[PDB]
Amino acid sequence: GSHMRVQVSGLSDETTWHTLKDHLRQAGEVTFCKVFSGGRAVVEFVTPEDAARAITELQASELEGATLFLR
Repeated sequence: GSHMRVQVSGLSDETTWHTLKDHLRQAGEVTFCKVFSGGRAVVEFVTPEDAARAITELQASELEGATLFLR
């Protein structure tokens, strides 16, 4: 499922998983969304297309005042 997986960095201190999930629903359906230390998270989407759309169209987007980096 690596093709469906996106690594997120740059989250604000206050941002939790469901908020990130809602942000990324702009790109597609989210099947895994967990927040980790240092403003980071790992997300998986239903399809590789959704992951591609997130990286393509949501790169450096602001969430709760913080710019996200996607890879």
